[PDB]
Amino acid sequence: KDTLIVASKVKAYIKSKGFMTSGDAVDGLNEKLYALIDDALKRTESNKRTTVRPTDF
Amino acid sequence: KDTLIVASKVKAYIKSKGFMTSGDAVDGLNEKLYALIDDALKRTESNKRTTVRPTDF
Amino acid sequence: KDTLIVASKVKAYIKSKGFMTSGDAVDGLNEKLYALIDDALKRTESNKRTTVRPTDF
Amino acid sequence: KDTLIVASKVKAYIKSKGFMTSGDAVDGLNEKLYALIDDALKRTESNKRTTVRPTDF
DNA sequence: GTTTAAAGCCGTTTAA
DNA sequence: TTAAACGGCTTTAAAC
DNA sequence: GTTTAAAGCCGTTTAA
DNA sequence: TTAAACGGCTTTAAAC
DNA sequence: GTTTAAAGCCGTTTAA
DNA sequence: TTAAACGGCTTTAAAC
DNA sequence: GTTTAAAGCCGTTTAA
DNA sequence: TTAAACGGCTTTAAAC
Repeated sequence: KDTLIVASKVKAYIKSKGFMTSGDAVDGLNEKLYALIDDALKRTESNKRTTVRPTDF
Repeated sequence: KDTLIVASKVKAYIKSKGFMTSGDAVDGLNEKLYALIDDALKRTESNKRTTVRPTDF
Repeated sequence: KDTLIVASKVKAYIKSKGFMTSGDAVDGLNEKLYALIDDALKRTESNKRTTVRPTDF
Repeated sequence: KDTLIVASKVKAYIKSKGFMTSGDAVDGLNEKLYALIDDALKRTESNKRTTVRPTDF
C-alpha cells in the first residue's frame, strides 16, 4: 500500500510541537490514514452516495 | 497549516474502492490527520517521551 | 457531564485482556465517548437526517 | 460481548442535541467503544505497562 | 567509549 | 515547475 | 433495562 | 380533488 | 518498612 | 426486577 | 501539484 | 409528449 502522507511535512509539524519522529512512526500514521478512509467509504455508501465528503471522515 | 496528504494518491485509492472525491474532501481528511497527530503528541508526552512512535497514533 | 459507560463492565473486559484500569481511566474513556457521539451528530446533520445511525459513529 | 454503554443516558444526550436514536445506533456505538479500548490496550502494552491510563484511549 | 536511534545535510530524480 | 523522497554520512544524545 | 402497547411522523395510494 | 389508510420506525410511559 | 495505587469484598440504594 | 455504583477496608505489589 | 478547458452526469423546465 | 438546455460538480488530460 502506497504512502498517502507527506513524510517531510509530518516530521516538520511534529518537530514544530517540540518532538522527534521514530523511524517507523510515519508508516504507523499511514496505516491510521487508510483506516480513516475505509471508515469514510462505509459512511458514504451507508448514505447511498458515490462521492466522499469531508463529513464522511 | 500545510497539506500532510498526497491528494492524487488518496483520490486514486478512493476511486479504486469505487468512489468519487468531493472538491473539499481532502481538506476534511487533512483536518482529521492533524487531530490524530495532536492526540499522538499528548500520548508521547504522557509517556515521558520526546519521540513519537507508531503506537502513539 | 454524566458517565455514559458501565465502569464495572469496562474494568471486567480490560481485566479479561490481562490489564488493570487506572483510577481516572474510565473518566478518560467517557470523554472519548462524548467526542465520538458529537462527531456522529455532525455526520447525521450533514446527511440532512434527524436520526443517528450506527454508520454515523 | 456485553454492552459497555448506558443506553438511556446516550439516547437522552443525543435528544438534548436535537436528534433521535435509531434502533441499532447504540449497538454501533458499542462496537466503536470496544475498538477504542482494544486500541488503548495495544498502547498500554507498547509502553511496557500493565495499567490502562486515560492517555492510552 | 560504546551502542542505539534520530536529526541534519547534500545532491539527484521522480512524483505531485 | 517544484518539492519530496531517498540513501549515505556525520553529528548528537543518553545511560551504563 | 425490559416488556407491552399506544402515539406520532412520513410518504404513497386508493378510496370517498 | 382530497384525505384516510397503512406500514415501518421511533418515542414514550408504567411498573417491576 | 514504607509509599502509591489498584483490586477485591461487602452491603445498600438508585438507576437502567 | 436487577445490576451498577459507591465508599470503606484490607490486600497486594514494586522498588528503594 | 497546478492551471485551463472540456466531458460527463444528474435533475428540472421549457421549448420544439 | 419528449428532448434539449442548463448550471453545478467532478473527472480528466497535457505540459511545465
